[PDB]
Amino acid sequence: MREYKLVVLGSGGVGKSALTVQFVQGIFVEKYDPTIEDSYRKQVEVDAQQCMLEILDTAGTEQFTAMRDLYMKNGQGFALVYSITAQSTFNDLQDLREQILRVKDTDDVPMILVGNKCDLEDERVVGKEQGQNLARQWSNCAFLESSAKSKINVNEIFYDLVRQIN
Ligand SMILES: Nc1nc2c(ncn2[C@@H]2O[C@H](COP(=O)(O)OP(=O)(O)NP(=O)(O)O)[C@@H](O)[C@H]2O)c(=O)[nH]1
Ligand SMILES: [Mg+2]
Repeated sequence: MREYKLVVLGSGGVGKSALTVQFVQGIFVEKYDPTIEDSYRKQVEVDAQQCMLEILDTAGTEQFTAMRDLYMKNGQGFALVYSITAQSTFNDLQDLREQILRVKDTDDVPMILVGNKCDLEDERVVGKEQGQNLARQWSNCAFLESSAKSKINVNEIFYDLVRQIN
């Protein structure tokens, strides 16, 4: 079966681990905080094609490890995650995407922009239009708002990322 090596990146606390675990294992981590940059496997079918996904849950950017450039070079597709409740985490993604393109030495890189914590509408600071505008600036329309807690668009992040790799 075709295998897809995916990498989840973003600033600290945005829900990288929560999204990965919700997708792969169907459970919400609550306050449990993985401290390993681990990989998580799940088989799916996207557009009538079977896919084995292996998803790497990276450390928050503030706390990035010596392995990060390896991940950026070798990953086949990237989910760049922010929280809709923290503008800093959103703006941080511009530099982060630039780093990936620098490492890859091309702009042709499968990527999805993910505004997580969409269940926290009362605490929103990043507008949905802001996310759409960033995706447009990147010339890549793949953009979702998600909630690892409520299971909104969680599977779709990974399906849509697969669609770009295909
Ligand atoms: N309300 C809400 N909370 C969330 C969501 N995702 C994660 N969280 C919460 O935000 C906190 C951090 O989540 P976590 O998945 O560990 O984030 P992370 O990006 O992996 N952090 P780190 O960069 O340190 O590894 C946790 O308290 C978690 O329960 C979400 O979609 N909605
Ligand atoms: Mg984490």
